[PDB]
Amino acid sequence: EMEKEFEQIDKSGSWAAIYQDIRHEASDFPCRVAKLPKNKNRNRYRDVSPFDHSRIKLHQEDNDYINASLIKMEEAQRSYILTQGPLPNTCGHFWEMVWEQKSRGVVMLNRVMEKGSLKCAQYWPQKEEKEMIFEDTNLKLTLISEDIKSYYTVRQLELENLTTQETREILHFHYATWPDFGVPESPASFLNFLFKVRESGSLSPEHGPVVVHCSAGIGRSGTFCLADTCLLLMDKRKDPSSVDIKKVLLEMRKFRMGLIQTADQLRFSYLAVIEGAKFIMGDSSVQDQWKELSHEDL
Ligand code: VO4
Repeated sequence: EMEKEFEQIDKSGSWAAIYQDIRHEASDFPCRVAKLPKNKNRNRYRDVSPFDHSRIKLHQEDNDYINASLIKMEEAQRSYILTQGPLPNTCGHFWEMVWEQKSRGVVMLNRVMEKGSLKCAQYWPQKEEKEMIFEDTNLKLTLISEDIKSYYTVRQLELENLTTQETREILHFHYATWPDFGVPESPASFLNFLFKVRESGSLSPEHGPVVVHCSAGIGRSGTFCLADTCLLLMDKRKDPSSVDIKKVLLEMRKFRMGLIQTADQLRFSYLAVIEGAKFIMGDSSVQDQWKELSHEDL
């Protein structure tokens, strides 16, 4: 039915109008804390802020602000934290948030440099022997191993609370070939990456919410979460026709502004959910076809 609607929209060439309708209906809640003068240098983009009601609060008396929202999908029973690419002065806040929220995975959908500009601080160590200490939040971060594929890398990190010496394993899923304001190369390569995150346990309810970010934390991040939530919803009663993609995105936009930034990203979301429904509906072989079609080797 999403498939019926998909074709009816393609036929009439009206993705822009559909997408603008979602823009017009989306929630509008206050972001008063994000706009305090003291938080000016904690925001990467003037027009991308967390709503107060859903923002993540750091557990520090000084300044609890970080540009991060909790997307709590009640019916699907999955939460995500969406956040901007950490700034040079907010890398400590970012890992503090990971620690306090008990996150087991970080999904990064951007590169540090995109189209000639620095979109994200280098907030994790690229070399085992060069670990990072964030003095402001008393955390230590060490690269343990990397699994490098053609278009994405998985990193095993060890995060240590220096105050208590507890250590945690964090999995880092880094999508290297998803252009800003763009789409993945194929449904297959997006779904292949999504299922790699699923298979790591990082999305289990035994863990804190997965942290998803790109540069702004709304476009690519929104696309990733919408696809995942829609597949989970349809997985609950094995009923693809019960999933209203636009309704789900609107429900997500109650927790963070601007989720999915272009009409083609919306269109891609439909493609990914439609293709992923094959797996949800009992065809497990399709998962290996995605791995093949994604060309992840070399
Ligand atoms: O860095 V994003 O523009 O895909 O929110």
